[PDB]
Amino acid sequence: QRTLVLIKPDAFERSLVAEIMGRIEKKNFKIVSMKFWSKAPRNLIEQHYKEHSEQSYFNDLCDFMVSGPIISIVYEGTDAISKIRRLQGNTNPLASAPGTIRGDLANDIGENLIHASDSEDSAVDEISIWFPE
Amino acid sequence: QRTLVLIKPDAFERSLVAEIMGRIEKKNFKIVSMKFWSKAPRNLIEQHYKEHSEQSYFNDLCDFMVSGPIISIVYEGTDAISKIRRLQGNTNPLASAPGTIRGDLANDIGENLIHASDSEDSAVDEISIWFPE
Amino acid sequence: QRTLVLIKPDAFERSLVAEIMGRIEKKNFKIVSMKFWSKAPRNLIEQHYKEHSEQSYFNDLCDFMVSGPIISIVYEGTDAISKIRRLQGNTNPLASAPGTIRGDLANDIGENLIHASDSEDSAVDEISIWFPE
Amino acid sequence: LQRTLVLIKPDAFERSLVAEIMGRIEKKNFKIVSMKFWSKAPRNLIEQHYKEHSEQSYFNDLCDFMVSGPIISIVYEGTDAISKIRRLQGNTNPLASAPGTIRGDLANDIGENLIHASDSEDSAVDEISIWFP
Amino acid sequence: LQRTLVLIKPDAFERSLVAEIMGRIEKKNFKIVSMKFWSKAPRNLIEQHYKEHSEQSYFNDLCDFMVSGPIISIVYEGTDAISKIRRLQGNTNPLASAPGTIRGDLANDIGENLIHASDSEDSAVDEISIWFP
Amino acid sequence: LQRTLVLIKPDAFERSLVAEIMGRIEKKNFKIVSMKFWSKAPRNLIEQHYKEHSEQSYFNDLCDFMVSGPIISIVYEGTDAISKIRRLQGNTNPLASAPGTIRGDLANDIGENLIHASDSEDSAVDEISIWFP
Ligand SMILES: Nc1ccn([C@@H]2O[C@H](COP(=O)(O)OP(=O)(O)O)[C@@H](O)[C@H]2O)c(=O)n1
Ligand SMILES: Nc1ccn([C@@H]2O[C@H](COP(=O)(O)OP(=O)(O)O)[C@@H](O)[C@H]2O)c(=O)n1
Ligand SMILES: Nc1ccn([C@@H]2O[C@H](COP(=O)(O)OP(=O)(O)O)[C@@H](O)[C@H]2O)c(=O)n1
Ligand SMILES: Nc1ccn([C@@H]2O[C@H](COP(=O)(O)OP(=O)(O)O)[C@@H](O)[C@H]2O)c(=O)n1
Ligand SMILES: Nc1ccn([C@@H]2O[C@H](COP(=O)(O)OP(=O)(O)O)[C@@H](O)[C@H]2O)c(=O)n1
Ligand SMILES: Nc1ccn([C@@H]2O[C@H](COP(=O)(O)OP(=O)(O)O)[C@@H](O)[C@H]2O)c(=O)n1
Ligand SMILES: [Mg+2]
Ligand SMILES: [Mg+2]
Ligand SMILES: [Mg+2]
Ligand SMILES: [Mg+2]
Ligand SMILES: [Mg+2]
Ligand SMILES: [Mg+2]
Repeated sequence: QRTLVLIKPDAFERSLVAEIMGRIEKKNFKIVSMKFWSKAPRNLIEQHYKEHSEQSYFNDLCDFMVSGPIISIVYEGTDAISKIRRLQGNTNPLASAPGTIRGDLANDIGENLIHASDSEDSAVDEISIWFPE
Repeated sequence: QRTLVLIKPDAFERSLVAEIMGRIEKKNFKIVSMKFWSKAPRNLIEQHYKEHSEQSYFNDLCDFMVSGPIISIVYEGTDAISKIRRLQGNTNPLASAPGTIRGDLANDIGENLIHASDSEDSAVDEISIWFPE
Repeated sequence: QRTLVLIKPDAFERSLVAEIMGRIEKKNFKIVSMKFWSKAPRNLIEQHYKEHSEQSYFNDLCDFMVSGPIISIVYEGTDAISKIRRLQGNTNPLASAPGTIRGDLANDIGENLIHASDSEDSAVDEISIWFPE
Repeated sequence: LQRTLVLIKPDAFERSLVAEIMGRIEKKNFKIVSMKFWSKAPRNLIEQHYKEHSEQSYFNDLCDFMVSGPIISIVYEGTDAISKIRRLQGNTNPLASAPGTIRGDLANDIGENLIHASDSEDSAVDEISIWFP
Repeated sequence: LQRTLVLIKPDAFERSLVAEIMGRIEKKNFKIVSMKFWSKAPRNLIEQHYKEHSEQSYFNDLCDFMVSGPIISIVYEGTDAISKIRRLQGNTNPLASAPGTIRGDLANDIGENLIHASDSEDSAVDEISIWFP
Repeated sequence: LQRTLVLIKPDAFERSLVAEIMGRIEKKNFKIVSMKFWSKAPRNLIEQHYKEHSEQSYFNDLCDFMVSGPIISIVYEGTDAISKIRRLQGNTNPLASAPGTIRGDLANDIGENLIHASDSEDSAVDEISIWFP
């Protein structure tokens, strides 16, 4: 499987980019594609998060995602989608488990360091958004 | 919220002080106050652990807590009390989860490296004990 | 208690030997005996895994275990058997928890870095296999 | 303020040291301003990158190595980035690279040495225009 | 056996490197004998600390920086603590600090350089009496 | 390609630095070819190991220290293993061992200095035949 991961602007701000990538790297997942964005276009962000367009946090979320750089990465591995989701940790700081990326490093439900596709369907979708080629 | 954390004498003995503080630091909690005690007065210890005065381990616990230095720290952050408790890990070595401080580092129910307040009520209480000002 | 741990050939291949040993070392378990095997004899491997002789993976498993070096280690500590099992993590990569050795480092149900005895009975047994003296 | 061109070499991918190397540069507070992942760099880019070495005995082996796995090309930005990152990198020769340097700690071969860093202002501008034209 | 005075500078807090720096000194087996957290050090303590620099061009900027965030003052104890910790610290100038040193690995500015360490026996005694009178 | 003899000294066990030290050599890509755990090395092996020092003032204290806890004897293999691992090791004198070296980062005593490494081809062959006859 291939999954789409984003390193979010807060990781750059907090100098955690290598930390997060290294956790996935140490689990033996392989980078298939990678793009550095000094600032992602808002439209890309809005597409990526289209399922959230009616949520009260939608605009703050979009602002945050264009507030700094992003790295988009396609990772490949057996069951990569579910596995990276478990490494990522829960969105909520009251739930993300110590040992996960978010459990160890993130303290906010919004600024939470990392995106990972949550299903095969959304992976295909998100990979096409960030890597249309 | 603010929570009271103690680095216990075993952390000093095992050179784990930075390791433990760094875990909390990496989760983005801010130090509000901090005190180094070369040896905490026994009365302080007894006050801190007053709810345990009738337990069979009470005296050994007090002896341990004055057996070496302690750092008392007030940490501040959203939901800091519950969050630091989860990072800390369960008291019992048969239960504390890998990824938590105790799960990774502690092997004894007594010498377990770190105290953290378990509720808002006890936080206020413990902060007043270690930082009466 | 004493438990038998094997560092498997994949750990050597991936340069993870110190990483894994260090996790157990940091939990304060003591090495009682240790043997380095440039290649374990197949018969030893087959004895170690005798309960799996009827599984479809038995032969591939034996081939893997002689494909590179192994370190056998006897660790000692209170409840060392169950504790090291929890640090190890589940066999299945879909289940092993971030924070465990396998959850963090292993991505395959076969090549999973580390063996640890699962009970007192099997510990005694496995210790006698690797350390017959 | 300067920009320098870094390549993460194919041995870094093979040995799972990508984040380790990027992390050392990150902790030194250098900022990524461009980055491209190459599953396999074109021979000609490599030969152009090392055009100074084209008549050297090791040229063909060097170019072969450089196309034997993925690379990442990165432009780093910071005050005196060029000399400072050269210092982090360490000497080409494993007999001379100091512990604490990337190569001193991690590399054990004069050829397979994990990282390229531009060695001057002029070469930085040249290399940057090769990888990011 | 000697005592030396270390300050963790405000940039360390900003960049979440407090435990990282303390940890390097801890792993070298130096013992904390005094420690005080300052949410903001008094200007006058800072000016007294750096009184030697009072006529230097950078004095006002230095003092401003030093009161721009928290600091920790620490007295470390050990055999030849003064010269040894100075060695860990690394050169003031980022063009000269060796990789493997605190500043060589972590600092990228001559001013914002993370840590102060007493540079001699006499200055150690002076500085210790400033921060711990 | 060379082989060198390393001893992990009893202070490494006491301070839980076994994996830390082995890990530095591992990351440098040196391969273990022999390894033996000694819960307590025989006095005579130690005295033979250091026979060059037999008339030195520190000999008895050195031998006493060396039998005061476990040691691991390891034969490492790699290109120029002898000089390269000596470089990792760092100077005997804590006034001289460079940060980034094993001793520079970790050791704070001329006697208790964590690791032995053969210092030449001839001494490597001698020491290897002592520990692995
Ligand atoms: N209550 C919420 C939920 C999500 N969000 C943001 O929206 C993104 C997550 O929506 P999601 O439910 O798909 O969460 P993840 O898959 O990112 O865990 C998060 O990563 C947050 O940045 C938020 O700011 N507040
Ligand atoms: N069975 C027990 C329970 C607690 N204790 C000690 O008493 C303190 C804990 O009591 P507690 O139930 O408040 O535990 P924590 O909040 O520290 O996890 C522990 O940190 C131990 O040092 C003990 O020695 N034996
Ligand atoms: N479905 C399976 C189950 C086990 N195995 C192998 O057989 C060994 C495990 O059998 P086990 O159930 O005793 O697992 P652990 O105790 O090693 O977790 C594993 O470590 C794998 O190397 C496998 O290759 N495929
Ligand atoms: N004697 C040599 C010199 C360089 N080389 C290789 O080709 C590159 C030589 O470039 P260089 O001399 O500019 O060394 P660096 O600047 O990469 O340290 C090195 O990175 C090695 O990969 C080699 O294989 N043998
Ligand atoms: N040229 C300089 C020299 C020092 N400084 C600052 O003021 C302090 C100078 O003290 P120093 O020369 O005793 O340097 P260290 O002993 O801190 O390495 C440094 O830590 C810098 O923060 C500066 O900003 N510019
Ligand atoms: N002045 C000295 C020199 C060495 N020694 C000890 O004995 C060994 C001396 O051997 P050496 O001079 O060959 O030093 P290394 O090669 O171990 O760095 C050291 O590892 C110290 O443990 C000492 O205690 N005092
Ligand atoms: Mg989602
Ligand atoms: Mg409690
Ligand atoms: Mg089993
Ligand atoms: Mg060059
Ligand atoms: Mg100074
Ligand atoms: Mg010697």
